[PDB]
Amino acid sequence: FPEEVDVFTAPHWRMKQLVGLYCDKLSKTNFSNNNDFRALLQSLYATFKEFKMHEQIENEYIIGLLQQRSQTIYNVHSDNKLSEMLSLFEKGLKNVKNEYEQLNYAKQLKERLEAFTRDFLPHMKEEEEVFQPMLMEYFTYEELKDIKKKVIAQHCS
Ligand SMILES: [Fe+3]
Ligand SMILES: [Fe+3]
Repeated sequence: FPEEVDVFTAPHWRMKQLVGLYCDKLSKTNFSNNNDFRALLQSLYATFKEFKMHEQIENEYIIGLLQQRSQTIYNVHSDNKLSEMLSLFEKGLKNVKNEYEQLNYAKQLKERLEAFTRDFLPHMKEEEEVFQPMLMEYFTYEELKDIKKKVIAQHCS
């Protein structure tokens, strides 16, 4: 699809970049070290807040408009359980007070992150492969242009 009407690719390039960055940070992190431990969680909190902002932009600028056009039932824009990821990081930041707890938390963190990435990648792909075509259907080219302009502006603060 022409870039000027593609509402998912550019934002997703950033989202995928972020995924790579936290996977690298995660694998390099020494969960036995308190400072290393809190820095990763801080980074993760920021990263997933950006994810949360990304999903919100889509809900407010794309999904809502699209749904008020067709009304003829769903795909829904899935949650990805971002609030639950953010809640996890918070517990690690407020509740973990020693190395035993850091290492027990780590196993759960890795589990949950892997599962998240496992839900996030198909999620983005579905937007690109299913929602985008739908947009071309229910909106004119210029209407879609206008939507993308707002979407990209929101991602560029
Ligand atoms: Fe999304
Ligand atoms: Fe997306």
